[PDB]
Formats: sequence, structure tokens, C-alpha cells
Amino acid sequence: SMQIFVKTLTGKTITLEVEPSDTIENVKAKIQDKEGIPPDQQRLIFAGKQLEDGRTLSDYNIQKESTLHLVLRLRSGAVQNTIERFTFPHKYKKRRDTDEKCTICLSMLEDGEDVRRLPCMHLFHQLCVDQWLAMSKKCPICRVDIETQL
Ligand SMILES: [Zn+2]
Ligand SMILES: [Zn+2]
Repeated sequence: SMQIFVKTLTGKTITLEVEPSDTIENVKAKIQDKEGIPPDQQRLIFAGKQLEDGRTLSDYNIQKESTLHLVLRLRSGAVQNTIERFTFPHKYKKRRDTDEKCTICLSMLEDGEDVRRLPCMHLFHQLCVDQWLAMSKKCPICRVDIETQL
């Protein structure tokens, strides 16, 4: 086995015990196992290109100690439209630790709740974080602008 690194926009780095013959889908799956991010929300970038799910790491030049970037899989204050364009709204599904709390209101996230992931990968209740973003388009935790790109 071997190890590779996955970095978010905050500089946070995750270590992944992988195989060279693992699919990008499997990589997103262990990212979900470690950090609870659904694979449909993850866009992995490596060397300035996007990484398709049905392909293997060893297709893509992923040796030991390689670092991929984990961006948000998207298609001053921010208006509601700006917020939707730069974040991932969804209903929460607890995965079978597994507990996550909205750091604004301190309540646990429950199945079905309207939640929002920001491009830094931080996750909140929609109701809690939209009030914040209408005041300042930065993440309350890490202060990353919801429009920053790369
Ligand atoms: Zn909340
Ligand atoms: Zn953040």
C-alpha cells in the first residue's frame, strides 16, 4: 500500500492510504469515510486537470506522496443567487464519528435537514449560514471567500 495527500482550500491536508489500482471513485469514497463529504460533492484536481471517476490513480500519474486538491463539485456580503452559485445545498444524510454539528448553532445535523457545504468544504445548516453570508461572503470558521478559485 501507499499514501497520498488531499488538500482543501483552507490548507487542511488529509492522508489517504490508497493503492495505485484504486479508482477516483474509491478515493472519493475514503475521503467520505474520513471526512463525511459525499462523493457527488467532491471535485479532485491534480496538476491543473479534473479527475474522472471511472479512472485509476496509476492512469493519472499518482505516485506515493502526491497531493491532490479537493474543490467543490459545482456546475462584502453575497446575495442569495451568489450563495447558490458558489455552494452545494443538499439535504443531510447521516452516514452509517458519524456525528456532525452545525458550528454556528451547535445543533447536530439530522437526516433531511437543509444544509450547505461551502467551497472550503465546511458544512452548515442553510438557515444558519445564509444569514452569515448575506453579511459577509466568507466562511465563519476559516474565513475563506465563497468565490475564491483554483
Ligand atoms: Zn445551524
Ligand atoms: Zn470554511
